[PDB]
Amino acid sequence: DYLPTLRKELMEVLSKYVNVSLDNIRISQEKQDGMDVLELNITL
Amino acid sequence: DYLPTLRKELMEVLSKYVNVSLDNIRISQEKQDGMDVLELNITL
Repeated sequence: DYLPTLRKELMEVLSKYVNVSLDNIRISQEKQDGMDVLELNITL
Repeated sequence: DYLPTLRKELMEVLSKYVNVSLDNIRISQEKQDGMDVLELNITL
């Protein structure tokens, strides 16, 4: 419930850093074994 | 020259958000066509 908002926050941070828009950012989690991995992709 | 430091900044942001350490964060860019893609991976 809190992670979704942290992911949105990360989009803001990226938008400000490399001057991309929200549409140029992809964030998603995937299950890796017994743990999860958060993955971000930014088009530059 | 400035991007490396933004990437380090992103590590800080992630460390604070999902309470992971720097060793649990991987950030790297790859060339996609005529553009570049910034990719982040966080172990949760």
